[PDB]
Amino acid sequence: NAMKQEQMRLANQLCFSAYNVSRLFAQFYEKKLKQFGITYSQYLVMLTLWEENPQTLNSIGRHLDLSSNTLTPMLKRLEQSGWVKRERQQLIITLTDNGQQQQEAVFEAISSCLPQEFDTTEYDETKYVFEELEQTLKHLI
Amino acid sequence: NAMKQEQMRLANQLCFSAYNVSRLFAQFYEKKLKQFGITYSQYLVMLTLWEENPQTLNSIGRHLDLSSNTLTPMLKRLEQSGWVKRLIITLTDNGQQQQEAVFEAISSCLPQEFDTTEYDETKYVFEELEQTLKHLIE
Repeated sequence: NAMKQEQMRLANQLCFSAYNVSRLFAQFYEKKLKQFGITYSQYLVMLTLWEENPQTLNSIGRHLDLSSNTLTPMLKRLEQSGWVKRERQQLIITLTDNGQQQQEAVFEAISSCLPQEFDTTEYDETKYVFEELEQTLKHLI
Repeated sequence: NAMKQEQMRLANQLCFSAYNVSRLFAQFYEKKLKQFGITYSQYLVMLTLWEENPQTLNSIGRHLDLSSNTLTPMLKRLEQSGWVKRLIITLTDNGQQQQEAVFEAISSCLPQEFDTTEYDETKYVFEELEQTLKHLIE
């Protein structure tokens, strides 16, 4: 009874906190991604591409958990800006040379705003918590 | 220089993960709540009753920050299911043991190896990261 409650109450709190953290991440990067003319969600797409290039449209959606319908207009906008290329094989998405070159400039603008104060281990703890939550959520999905 | 690069890699890892977690959580709720045919608000109704039974229509109101007006149509749903009874509101036996059904469903997003110490760890970690980001925006 009272133990069940506390559990549900906690799950509720983590769901709102996870939403909060993600929103705060979007607000923080937005201010420095403005100058490159991309939005946070497009940055995340780029981010997965610099990890693994090329990818299919479905590989990208799986990595970000986005429907094919939400990705298309973002990719079309990235192609118009010159960051990726789209080709119908199902779509394959590849990095343009320019979108590869941008990675250094973009990272530059972000890592200047980072806190001087940081440490591997506080980061590893937080990564862990997010990784354990993500892992459990997909297991049910 | 190079440690500054590490910070960027770790920061991108978190934000990428946080974005996933937040979207998967909303999918998880939308799914479990439909499992029972209840909205989030109706879920919160059940939850305030499981903590304090019975309540006045007003009481719940306070708890959800909603007028008495708003709530009346929301309990019809619970009464058609046979979870509550009607200026006073009460859990049934079906509505009482439902706590167990709902708990098993909602509980499942919680990582099974976690114990209360680690659940407190989790809350602390979230708070700290929120504060940090808030600072970085100001």
